Parts: sequence; C-alpha cells; structure tokens
Amino acid sequence: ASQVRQNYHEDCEASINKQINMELYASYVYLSMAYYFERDDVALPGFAKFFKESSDEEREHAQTFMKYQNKRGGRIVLQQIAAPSMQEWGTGLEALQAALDLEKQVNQSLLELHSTASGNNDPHLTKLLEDEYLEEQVDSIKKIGDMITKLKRAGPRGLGEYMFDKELN
Amino acid sequence: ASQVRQNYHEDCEASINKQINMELYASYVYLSMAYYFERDDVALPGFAKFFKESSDEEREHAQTFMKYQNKRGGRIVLQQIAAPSMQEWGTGLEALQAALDLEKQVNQSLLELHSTASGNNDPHLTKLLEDEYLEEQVDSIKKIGDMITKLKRAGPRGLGEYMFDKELN
Amino acid sequence: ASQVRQNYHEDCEASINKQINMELYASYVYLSMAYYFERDDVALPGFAKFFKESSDEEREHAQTFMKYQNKRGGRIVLQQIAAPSMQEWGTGLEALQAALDLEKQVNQSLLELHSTASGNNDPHLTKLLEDEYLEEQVDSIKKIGDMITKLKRAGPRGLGEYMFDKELN
Amino acid sequence: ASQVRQNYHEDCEASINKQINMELYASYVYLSMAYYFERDDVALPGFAKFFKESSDEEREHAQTFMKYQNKRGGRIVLQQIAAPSMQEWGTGLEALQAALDLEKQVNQSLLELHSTASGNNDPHLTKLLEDEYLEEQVDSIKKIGDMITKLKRAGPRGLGEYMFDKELN
Ligand SMILES: [Fe+3]
Ligand SMILES: [Fe+3]
Ligand SMILES: [Fe+3]
Ligand SMILES: [Fe+3]
Repeated sequence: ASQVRQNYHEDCEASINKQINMELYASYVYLSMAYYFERDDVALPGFAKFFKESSDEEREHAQTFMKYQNKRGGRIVLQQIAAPSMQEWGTGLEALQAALDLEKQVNQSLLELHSTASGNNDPHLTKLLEDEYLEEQVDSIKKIGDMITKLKRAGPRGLGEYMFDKELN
Repeated sequence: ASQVRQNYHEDCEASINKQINMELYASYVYLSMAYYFERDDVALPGFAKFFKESSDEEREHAQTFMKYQNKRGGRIVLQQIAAPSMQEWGTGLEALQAALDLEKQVNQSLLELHSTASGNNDPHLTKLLEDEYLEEQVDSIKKIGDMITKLKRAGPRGLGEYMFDKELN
Repeated sequence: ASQVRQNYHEDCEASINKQINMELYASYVYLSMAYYFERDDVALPGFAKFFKESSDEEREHAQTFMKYQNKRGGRIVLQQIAAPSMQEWGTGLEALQAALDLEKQVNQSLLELHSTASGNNDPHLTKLLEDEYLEEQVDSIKKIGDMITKLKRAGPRGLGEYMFDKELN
Repeated sequence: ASQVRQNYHEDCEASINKQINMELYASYVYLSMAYYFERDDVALPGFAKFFKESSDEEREHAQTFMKYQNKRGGRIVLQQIAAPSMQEWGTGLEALQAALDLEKQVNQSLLELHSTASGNNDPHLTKLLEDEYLEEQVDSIKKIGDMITKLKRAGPRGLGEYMFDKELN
C-alpha cells in the first residue's frame, strides 16, 4: 500500500470516495438552484446568492475529503456526478424544502461514515467527521429551518417572498 | 451590626433582598423568551436580541441592588429563582404583552419599596430607587408600550411580524 | 418533531435541560460568592473579581447549551434555580474548596451526559461536550486546585490571605 | 430679603451654616491625620496620601455648601474651626476608626439637615443633600469600613500595616 497508510480500513476508504461524490452532487444541486433564481421569470437574487455560496461550500467540502483520502494513503476514485433531480425548483419555499432534505440526506451519510470509522477504531477519521463536517451540517440544517419558518411567516408567496429574498442579499 | 450601618431599617434591608430575587427572576423570564425566539420554528432574531439584552439588564439591576445592600451594611440573602411562568411564549405580541405586565409588576414592587424607604426616613434609599430604578422602569414600560402599538399596526402576525422583528435587530 | 431534528435522542435532550439548570445554578453560586467578598467585613476584592468572572462564564455555558438545544431541534425546559448552598462562605480558602467541590460536581454531570450521548451514538453531542465543556472544566479544576495550594502556602488566614487576594485582582 | 430668596426657610439657612463649619472641621481633622502619617517616626505615606485627599474633599464639600447658601439667597456665617481633640492618632487602624466615627457623625448631621429641609417642604435642598452629600457619605463610610477590615486581616500592626499602606499609595 501507501508508504503513509496506517490504521486506514479499506471500508472507510470506500465510504470517503462515496462521500466525495455526494458532496459534489450537492454542490451541483445548489449550482442548479442558484441560476434557477437568476431566470428573468424568477428573479430572486438573494436566493441565488445563498445557493451560489452553498454550491461553493459543498465543492470545498468535497475537496477537503479528497485531500483527506490522500493524507491517509487511500486512492481517490471519482464517479459521475448525477444530474440534479430537478431542472426547475418552484417557489423559494419549495427550493428551501428541497435543500433541507438534501442537507439531512448528507447528514445521514456523514453519520453512517462516522459509524464505519468508529467500528474500525479510526479516531483520526471520527475527528475529521466531527470537526469539519458534522458540525457545519447541523448549523446548515438549523439555518435552513430558520429560513423556512421566516419565509412562511413573511409569505411564503408574493410580497413576503420578495421581502424575505432581500434578507439573503 | 455592621460597622458601616447607619439609618438602615431592617424592613428596608429585607425589601431589598426581595427585590434582588425579583430582578433575578425577571432576568430569567427574559432569558427564556430570548431563546424561545431562536427556536427553528419561531426564528425571530430581533425579538431574541431584544430579550437577551433585557435579560442582561435585569441581572445588572440585581447586582446593583446587591452592591447597595453591602454599601449600607445589610446582608444579602439569596433565595431560589422561580421557574418562568411559561415555557412557550406564543406570538411576538403575546411575549411583549407578558413583558409589559412583568415590567409593571416590577414597577409596583419598586414603588412599594420606595414607600417603605419613605416611611422609614431613608433618603439615601429613596434616591437610589428614583435615580437607578424608577426612571429606568418608566422608560422600559413606555418602550414596550410603543412596541406593542407598532406590532399591532404592522401585523401583529404574518408579514408585519416579520418586518417588525427587523427593527429590533 | 422539529423539522431540523436528526439523530437526537430524547434522553440527550432531557439531560441537556438538566445541565442548563446546573450551569445556571453554578452561575448563581459564584454570584453569591462574588458579593460575599464585597461585604464591608470581608473585603477581598480579588476573590470578588474572580467569582464575578466565574459567574458570568457559567451563565455563558448555560446559554451555549440553550443555543445547542435549539440547534438540534430539542425544546428548552427551564426549571427553578435553587438558592446557593450557603449565604456566607467563610474564609477565602473555604470558598475555593466549595468552588472546587462544585466544579467537580458539574464535571461529573458533564461526563455522565457524555456517556448518555455516547451510548446513543450522537457524535455531534460528544464533540460539543469534549470541545466546549470538558476541556474548560479540567482547566477550571486545575486552576482552583492551584489557588487552594497557593493560599494554604501563603496563609490561609491573616496576611497570607490579604496578599493572595492581590494576585486575583 | 434677597431678591433671589424663594421657599428658603431660616432654619434651613442656619443649619447650612452649621454644616459648613462641620465640613471645614472634618477637613481639618483629616489634614491633622495626613501630616501625622508623614512624621519620621510614623512614616506611612499611603495613609498620608489618603487623608490628604480626604481633607481636600471635605473642604470642597464646605465650599459647595457656601455656594449653595448664596444660590438660595442665604447669608454665609463662618465660625471658628476647632482643632481635633486628639492629634496623636496612634496606629493606622486607630486613625481609620477615628475617621469612620467622624464620617458617621457628619452623616448623622447631614441626615438631620435633610429632616429639617423635608419638614420645611424644601425639595431643592433635599435634592442637594441626597445627590451631593448623602451619596458620597455612604460611599466614604463603606470605603473606610473596607479598609479597617483589610487592615485587621493584613495586620493590623507590623508587616501587615506596612503592606496595607502600600495599597493606598
Ligand atoms: Fe458538505
Ligand atoms: Fe430591573
Ligand atoms: Fe460551566
Ligand atoms: Fe463632607
């Protein structure tokens, strides 16, 4: 194996490769949303900015995992990035509800990875998950839930969506 | 008795200790409200910041009473701090109405303390009450009154509550 | 359940509510000590400043748990804050011994909470406990242990207590 | 009467002239103490500085009363300023105990003058006494009481007195 590899189970190596793909998909989904909200018939620049940054953040998460794979002596194997499940995301609220579901899907995958790492007695990998991923994921989920509540209070359609969009800008 | 005590009736000493507890309880109530408004299903950050600052202020009022007790040679007697009357505070308006009632309750207590101090010929204590508490208390009640009127004008539910929350943040 | 809740066991939510109350109690104890040391017949301003800071920090610890509860979609339940276990804390050494006892009690509670979190496979919570509480608690205990040893060397009564008080101011 | 005189009773005017003399007498006491502690066979420069400052503040208190007399249209009547009955003040502790007694004597006089002003329905004069004198008097008494306690802790003779003196420099 690698001259560096130590206490790194092939199962964790495989799950990290799966997670790289999932973070890249999430980046792609938020990229889709970002430009959906820049359509002339949608025109929600705060939502667009929010999801642009989210797409950037998820691709950075993916790259941290790739760096981690190399750090531990595993081999990055990239897989096809799936097309986003939708081409058009509906209302601001529906996009937020889709994002909340995706963040929780990612969170479940991260927790299943953490279970794999713990089961193989890899505390270097549990630390990575805990400090660089699971922490941000709970914060992102809380943030999106907050936004869902706020938009439902303001609107969620019409003038309330227009005003809520301004808080994201 | 204390080497510093002079013209300090035991009834005023005891009333100060009751007021310390009342200030600490008000701080607790506003701390409860502050974090209620940060629930993911409430998400009113302006209401949260307002009540956080109110909680800090009330704790400061308690400490000023404790400092005063020591200054006069009285002895601080601390008691349990009661649970807040509610765990869920409802709408922003209902929370403001609760706060208005609590401020007027505290105002009543302070005015009764002033009567005790006045009946015992303690001008140092009537000065404290007038300058450090009764003035602040009337200003707070007026503020909360204004806020209730503004929120009723804005909403008090839906978009108007969303927009009012912005002026507190 | 909350729209954000995920992998958050009801026993962990309940234990966090218990811990919030314990941190608020610890804040209350140090607040009592702080103003005990400002009595005209005690007059230890360094002790007073130390326990004033300790009280603020414990109140901050409680608020971080409250923020955490909301982040995970649990619901804050606030209870009565018991009166501090004394009204008069004796010598500087006796108050530090009492503070040591309390810090270790709080540590035991946090370690029990970590066991609850660990047993329910909640690494977000074990991370919070390790990084935001357990680390600080061990530093706190060591600091107080050092101070007890220093005061016993200096005094613990008379000129030694007077001189030691100056290193905390 | 004076073109400015309004709601100013002759008993209040008389008591203010009496109080002026008491403040000048207090200033003289503290001047006596100040230079006693600079004797080569006493050599307590911290005590000397403290009592020098105290002497200056009592003289300022007398001048504020003289200014007040003029403001109300009363006429200042100045009398002999008695020397202290005791000028061999003894130890630092003995001087602090004498200062505490003097401070409480002045306070009792101020409180009697408040009663006179209140009985003659003079709110301008009660305001003066509460804000310019009674407030500072309680703060002065608390400070000297604190010092007596610290000095007893430190010493009150020998090394502890030498060290306590440094705190006042
Ligand atoms: Fe991610
Ligand atoms: Fe208050
Ligand atoms: Fe704590
Ligand atoms: Fe004076």
